[PDB]
Amino acid sequence: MTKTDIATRWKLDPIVRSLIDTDFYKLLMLQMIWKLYPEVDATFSLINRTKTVRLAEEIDEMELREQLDHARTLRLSKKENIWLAGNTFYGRSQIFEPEFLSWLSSYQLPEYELFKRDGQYELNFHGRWMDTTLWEIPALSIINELRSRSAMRSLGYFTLDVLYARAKAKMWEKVERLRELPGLRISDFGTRRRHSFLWQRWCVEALKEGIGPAFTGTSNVLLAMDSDLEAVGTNAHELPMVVAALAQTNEELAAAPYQVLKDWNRLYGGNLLIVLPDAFGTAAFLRNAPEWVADWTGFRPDSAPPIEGGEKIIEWWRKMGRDPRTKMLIFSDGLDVDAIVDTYRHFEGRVRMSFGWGTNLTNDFAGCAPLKPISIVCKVSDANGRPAVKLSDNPQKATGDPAEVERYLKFFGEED
Amino acid sequence: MTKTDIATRWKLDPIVRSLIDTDFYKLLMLQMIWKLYPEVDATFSLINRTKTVRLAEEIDEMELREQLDHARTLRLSKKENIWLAGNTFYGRSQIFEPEFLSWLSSYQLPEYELFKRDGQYELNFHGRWMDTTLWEIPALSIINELRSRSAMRSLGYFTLDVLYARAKAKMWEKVERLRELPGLRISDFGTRRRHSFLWQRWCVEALKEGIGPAFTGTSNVLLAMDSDLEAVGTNAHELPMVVAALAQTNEELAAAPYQVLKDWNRLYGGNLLIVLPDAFGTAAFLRNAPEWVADWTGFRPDSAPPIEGGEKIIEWWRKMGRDPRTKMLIFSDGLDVDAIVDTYRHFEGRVRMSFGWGTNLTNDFAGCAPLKPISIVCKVSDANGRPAVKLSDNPQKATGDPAEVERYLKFFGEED
Repeated sequence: MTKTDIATRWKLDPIVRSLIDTDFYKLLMLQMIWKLYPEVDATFSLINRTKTVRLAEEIDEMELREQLDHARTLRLSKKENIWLAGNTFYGRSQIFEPEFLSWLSSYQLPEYELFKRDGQYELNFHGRWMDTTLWEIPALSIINELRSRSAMRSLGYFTLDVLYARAKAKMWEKVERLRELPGLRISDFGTRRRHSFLWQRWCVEALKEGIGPAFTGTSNVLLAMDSDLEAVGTNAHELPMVVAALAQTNEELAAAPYQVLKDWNRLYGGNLLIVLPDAFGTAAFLRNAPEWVADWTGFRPDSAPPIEGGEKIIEWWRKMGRDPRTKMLIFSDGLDVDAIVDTYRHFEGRVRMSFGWGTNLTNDFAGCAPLKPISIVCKVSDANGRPAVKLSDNPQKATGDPAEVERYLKFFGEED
Repeated sequence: MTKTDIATRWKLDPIVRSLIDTDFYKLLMLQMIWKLYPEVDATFSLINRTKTVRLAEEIDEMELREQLDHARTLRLSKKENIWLAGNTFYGRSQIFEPEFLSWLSSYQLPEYELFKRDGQYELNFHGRWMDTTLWEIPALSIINELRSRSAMRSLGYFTLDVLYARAKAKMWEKVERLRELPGLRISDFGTRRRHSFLWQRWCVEALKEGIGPAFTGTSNVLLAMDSDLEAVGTNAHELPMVVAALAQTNEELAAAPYQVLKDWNRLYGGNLLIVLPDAFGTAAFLRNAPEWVADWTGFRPDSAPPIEGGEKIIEWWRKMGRDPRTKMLIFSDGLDVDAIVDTYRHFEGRVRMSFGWGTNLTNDFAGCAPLKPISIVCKVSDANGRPAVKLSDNPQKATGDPAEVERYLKFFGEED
């Protein structure tokens, strides 16, 4: 299957298939930005947190230009356009305005800034927030599949067969474990760090085939269209990070975590009403949350330990008089299977749960060779020329301009 | 590589792809039926209008029943549903109401009656008009492709490879001839009599590459959807054949040929206003026919020769003072390249032309081998009770009860 293709790879072998070969959350955010913040500028920057061991030494610069440049030639196909307008997404129709789809029909990834620096690549995307946000996933994809490709370059047909066979076996074992929890609800979130498109596709097919109803879909829009699965995702920290950087006063900065919910609710409802509160600390978030936040459908404890984070949300729901059995907790992050089973077994019957399976699903070839990790990202660095920042539930793991981080930390505070 | 496919083809190898692997006009008609004649019953009968050549000796009955059975297993796919709702057809958006599509989303082919006799197969589909109409095409494609597989079951890799190779060269040489008339407009219309699904797909691709802009589309909606081509088609004889057999008053009958136009024009308009006169003889149709028939976009002479039938309909507009240069004639009655070329040069610049290329396009292997084609149909037999009849524009090729055939003949008359 896939082991045969790698070997068979003459022309360019494009990593990014189409403009919708990205995560669903990116499309919902894009429409919100297009509608409510079309004048805002936002820079996105690629960052290799694993300074150890270069990257400009594993990926030919020109191969990089080739893939990135190809991605810039992509356009919404006729069928993709029709599918976005007529398909049902979170049980709702027309979440995508015809006007917005029209704008998207002519959109194309914009210019980028690339340069080598200490065996590392500096990749930045400048311009209107609505023109740069879609660059994030594609860029990480191109880099990831290029590292994997380049690695397996030497490998011979036979070696590849053993490599992929052992990875399928490693993947399927995890399925047999999850298969033991029928009430489990899990979806795919591995586009961003996939070992490659084809492999992600195989993984997604193995999930639906192996746990049936327990598998609620994939966040990869192209794959959801191609195999008739539900597209999954709501929003990311990008939202709060930017609206917070747009704030000029204390009143505005304090309001920004809640202002994003208002903007989000102007376009979406129902099951899309999921709160992501850890950007500037969940404790600070819940303590200053307007009561109406308690009526949203669920929460996403993203940066804290699953159990501790979940219980914090539940305690708040009790405080507000809401029944947590009616609410949902969406765990995503990089949880491995053990985290998923222990988390599930712990909260079962007390609240609704949903799990996101990312890196650990779409990129676990660890001992499958007869190979490196790489903590790579492409977050928002600034908005309208001011530093975008993220002080998660673990302040020490903050993101962005150190001085700004300090300002936010001092402003929002941090749990003991 | 249709050859490699044939030899390498254990379980059932289904011929009918999906519910939309049919002619577009069938879906337009079906809707009209679903909205104007939902209670009327109509039977369809497969008839091999060829004494010589016994299909029972070529096609295995059990195989046939398998193909037929699998077909009624098919349902609209999630994507076909969305595509039919959001794609733009003859210039209009959502030509298919949500009500109708919700119905078709549940539809499945009814039961059939297969009887063996005198070396031939008898196939009848009973039920409501709207429940049998879709059997026509699928049935024809099943028999015809079974004929082909049956005739190639004893070939063998190389023998098959030469056969197709020469079939392709044959096709392409025809393409070469047609690209000489950059002004011709030709569309694919060979679904019911295609040598096979893959072959048709190849012929449409070659036609698209060869004459470029001269190629206007395909009547096969599945192909239209897969290749982003325009779906082509209007209405067929089964409309006036049923509104006739349903008539009772000697007056009601004489108003049958025009009642259909009144109905069709109530759901459709624009370029879909193509008159299909030969039903009970063009001349008769024209002698009467309300003034407004002359406001339609064009005619489709189906039973008379191209030139003869064309002038006949043009000399009508003339007297009706309507300018023929703004109208259209559509010649889709199984013509060959010469017929297309000869007919084109004859009417050039005098009127708008459109050619429907069927059998000769998708089933021409004449001398490509390193079985003899037959004339089979599956028209309307009866409606609610009364027998259905087709007094075409050539009494020697009528259809239905020979008795009722003479009544209609006597009621409408005859030209030559």
